[PDB]
Amino acid sequence: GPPTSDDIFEREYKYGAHNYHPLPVALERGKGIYLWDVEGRKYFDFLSSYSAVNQGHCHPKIVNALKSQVDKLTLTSRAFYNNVLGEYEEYITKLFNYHKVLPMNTGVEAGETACKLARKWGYTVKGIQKYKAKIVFAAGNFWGRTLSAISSSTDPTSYDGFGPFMPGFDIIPYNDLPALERALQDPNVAAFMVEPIQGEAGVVVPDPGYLMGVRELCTRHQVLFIADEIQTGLARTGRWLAVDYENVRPDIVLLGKALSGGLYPVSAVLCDDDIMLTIKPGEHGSTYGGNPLGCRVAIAALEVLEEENLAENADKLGIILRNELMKLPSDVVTAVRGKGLLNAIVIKETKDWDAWKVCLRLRDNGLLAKPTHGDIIRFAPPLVIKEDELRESIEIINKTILSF
Amino acid sequence: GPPTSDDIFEREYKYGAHNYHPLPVALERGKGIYLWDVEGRKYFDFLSSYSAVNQGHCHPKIVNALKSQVDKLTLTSRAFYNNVLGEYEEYITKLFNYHKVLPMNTGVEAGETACKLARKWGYTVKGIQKYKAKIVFAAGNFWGRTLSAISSSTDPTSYDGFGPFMPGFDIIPYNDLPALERALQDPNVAAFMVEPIQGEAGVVVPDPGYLMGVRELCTRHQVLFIADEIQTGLARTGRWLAVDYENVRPDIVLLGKALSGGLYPVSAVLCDDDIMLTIKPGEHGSTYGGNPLGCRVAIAALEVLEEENLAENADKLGIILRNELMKLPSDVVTAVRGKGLLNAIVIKETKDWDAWKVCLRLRDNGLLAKPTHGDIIRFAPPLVIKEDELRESIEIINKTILSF
Ligand SMILES: *C[C@H]1C[C@@H](C(=O)O)C=C1NCc1c(COP(=O)(O)O)cnc(C)c1O
Ligand SMILES: *C[C@H]1C[C@@H](C(=O)O)C=C1NCc1c(COP(=O)(O)O)cnc(C)c1O
Repeated sequence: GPPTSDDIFEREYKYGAHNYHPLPVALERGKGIYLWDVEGRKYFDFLSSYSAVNQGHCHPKIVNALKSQVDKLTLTSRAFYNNVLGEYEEYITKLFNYHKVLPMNTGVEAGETACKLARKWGYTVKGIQKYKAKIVFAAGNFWGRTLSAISSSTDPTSYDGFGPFMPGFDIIPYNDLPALERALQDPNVAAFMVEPIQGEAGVVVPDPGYLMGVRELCTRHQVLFIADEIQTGLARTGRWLAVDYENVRPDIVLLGKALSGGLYPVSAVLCDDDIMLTIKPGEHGSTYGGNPLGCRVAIAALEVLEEENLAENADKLGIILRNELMKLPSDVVTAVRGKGLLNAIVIKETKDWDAWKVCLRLRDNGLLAKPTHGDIIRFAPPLVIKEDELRESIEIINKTILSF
Repeated sequence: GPPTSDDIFEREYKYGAHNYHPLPVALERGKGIYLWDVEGRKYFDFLSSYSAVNQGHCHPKIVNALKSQVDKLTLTSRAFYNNVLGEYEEYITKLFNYHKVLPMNTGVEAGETACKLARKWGYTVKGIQKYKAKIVFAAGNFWGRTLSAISSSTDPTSYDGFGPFMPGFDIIPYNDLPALERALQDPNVAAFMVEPIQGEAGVVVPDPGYLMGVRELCTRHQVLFIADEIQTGLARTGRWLAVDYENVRPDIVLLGKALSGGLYPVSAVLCDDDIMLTIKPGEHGSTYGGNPLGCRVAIAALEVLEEENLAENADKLGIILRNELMKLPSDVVTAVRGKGLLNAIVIKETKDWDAWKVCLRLRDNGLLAKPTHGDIIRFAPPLVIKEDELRESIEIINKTILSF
């Protein structure tokens, strides 16, 4: 017979690096909102691969785009032109109303590109002396595992044992306008990079007016507002961008994950000419960035998001989901938070009972969620879920919670 | 009507970042060693997407692997297990005879991972004081475009205007054993990272015995030998790894590009347990790293390399290519160098005539190659090329070179 779940666990333990401690479940099939393991058990996916499958697993239109393009051409490198990249660039720039896009593959590559753009713009446009440019980040931020990304982190597990760290990165508290103003008193600050909702920190939603104030402060002090929407963008929070909830237009928008529906690593950096063109030919890029296969996939994924009106569905069903989650008793769940279909709950962890055990029992009851910090549980199903499926999942959550 | 080549160029110029200056050709289809542009013209590919299509464009076995897997499951994230990753891990670790592999997406991510492993091993195993660990690089190195990667570069196009730079990186001349011996006197050096052949520097081949001397010196001074085989590995130079020419075993091996045949961004970090297991769960990773689709693709790409004996073909045909190129007069071609099918020529660049014009005329005569700097032209066709096709393309190169 084929491998069992424990066979798969043991094989990975033997031949793979131990850089993850995943939830004990071995998936082999995904379709829409559902996942199946090698034993044939069916699960609601309430993580959505950290929003990479906002469109559901293996969405047939994105799958068809990939299958169609793979027989024609997949990679020429950027040493030559392919016929697909410009179509995708026009589509996405007109969709988000920026002059230009720079394509990359992973989220952390988009963040590194944004840091390089901010620095080059600080030196060549703002007039900062080389190399004194600073980039400000918010405590609790997460945007990857490169040495640069962990150099801006306040999480010891990310940076411990990996120094020395990148200079020129400053950290202020999240959701703190006065701290940002104080930080931006320094004319050598080139940019402020921030998530409109901090996902990895436990779905931390800042107060109303925070993004508006960030925009005002960055514009006043000639500082680039970099909005990291790699997790929050593309309809997950109920809008094309979480930033849309306050009509805020960042200087640089970072997109990823759902940009491909999970079929290909695609990320994007969006900004206007005065920022984008500070990087001259030969000064940045990557081998797979902007390849025709990923571009076909991304066009199809964006089209799925727009056609099926997934942002509106996420807004409505997230209202329903948060309202049902708040019905849970306050001595088992202390906080419910989120926007759209990016939500989390906080349990009052005991020494006996924590979020990992709750997620194990949810797994046993047919729903897959991931815990965080030992007391946070994220609930983020694909945006193609319907109300009846959502209510079945909600009753599963209720039964599992109050079954302890 | 469909876009012409000029339409494609202009659309990318309007909506895409200007971080590249590609050779003016607009490809829409590729198969094996050949590419087709939107006008229908046919070209020999003599770049192979920087060795990412060692197997040729759209190799049917890799295409079939991708198409078969995309119907089942493409991404769960590493919060759960997928059934494919362990199969790939066992396969690649047995193939290259290392204990473990850490999967990533891009080559620069593999390099960042190796730097983090080297630092973590230096602090927790070698005993280096935090945070004094150093990594030594060779001048001319290229391993990507992150802030860290450009901090080790000696190419001003890579780093100028993007600082401040990552501390703890030292640079010595390439192909220089006395310099490495001097550098490794510092007990704070944790690793030496080097390409067996410097590709982006213009196919710089070190002298015989260099790699044996590197291995010897790294062992003598308890320093990790990191071999970047992202461009040189996987049959391109005539061996599974370029380091096989001297039969030395690096402590860490970096693989990428051809690892997927150009169908998916897949990279890998190979090392034994005493290095790999310094990274604990939660300290490194990536969202698309080790996803099932990329793993199926990589298995098929490695199997293609093995079954079609592409290393032997590269070894046999590369010497034919180099011997023919050396027959060009020294008035035009001043140097020929390479290993296997990774080759380059140096032309006697005047102010009237340079590598760019040679490549434009090569394009006009049906062969695609791109220059680095003003005098280097790489010749690296896919490893599935046959001898008669190679001699036809050699005729093209001869006619083009001598037509000036
Ligand atoms: C992809 C996902 C996985 C979780 C996790 O591992 O906990 C975090 C996600 N992405 C991190 C992230 C990035 C970097 O994305 P990568 O594709 O992994 O490089 C960028 N920006 C934000 C806001 C992120 O959360
Ligand atoms: C892949 C490639 C194409 C050009 C270019 O894009 O400008 C140069 C490349 N070689 C990169 C390289 C890396 C980094 O790999 P990425 O996938 O681009 O991140 C690492 N190591 C070596 C030896 C490389 O040549």
